[PDB]
Amino acid sequence: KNFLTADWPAPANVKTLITTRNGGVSQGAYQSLNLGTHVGDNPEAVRRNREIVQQQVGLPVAYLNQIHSTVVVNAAEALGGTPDADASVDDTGKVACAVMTADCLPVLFCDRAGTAVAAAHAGWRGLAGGVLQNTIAAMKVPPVEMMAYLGPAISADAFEVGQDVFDAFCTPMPEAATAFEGIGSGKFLADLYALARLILKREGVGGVYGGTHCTVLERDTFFSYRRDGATGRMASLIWLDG
Repeated sequence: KNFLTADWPAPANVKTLITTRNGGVSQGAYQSLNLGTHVGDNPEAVRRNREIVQQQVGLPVAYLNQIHSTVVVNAAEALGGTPDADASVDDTGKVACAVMTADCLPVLFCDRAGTAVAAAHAGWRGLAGGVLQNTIAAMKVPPVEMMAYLGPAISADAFEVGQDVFDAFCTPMPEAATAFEGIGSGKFLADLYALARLILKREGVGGVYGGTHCTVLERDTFFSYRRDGATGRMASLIWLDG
């Protein structure tokens, strides 16, 4: 199957779709299911790939013009004009929340009772900036009743960063140092999953799931900027169906 779903104890009316690079019509560096319109792919091809995804979802998808911000919008309001935002929330079941990535961390949210969902784009900038905290707040449900899913991202082994990224997290949040491993010359291996778990736990989120893939290592499944540069974007979607 070209489509995956989140492995978490989410209620039956909370649906997810974790797309892979397969099942689309794009070619070359964008091979196949590229959902991003900002990466240099053929516009018509991207439109077709998004159609393929919509067919799977059965609802309009709130694609955002992601700018690595910490801005959260209501997915239901993001359809009549692409907003500059990096996360969306919904409690209507009339639209699917979605974030596009190719290494950056996608985080999906829902509550145990299935009354609200959300998707957040957590690159290192948005993650260190508080995009997850803002998303949690926008959902208006008790954090303890929330569960988060860590989608496919670049793993620690492949995510090498500098002191600036390190400080962005560890200066204001010292415990975050546990998610960085020094490899010499002022370079570190950053663990986005671990950083997200720390942030989510500190915020009060009841449970965190996922975080088992590496977009760089799994080349036959995911797009990766670190691995290929100009390439496609897969997406992590979530919606209420019930």
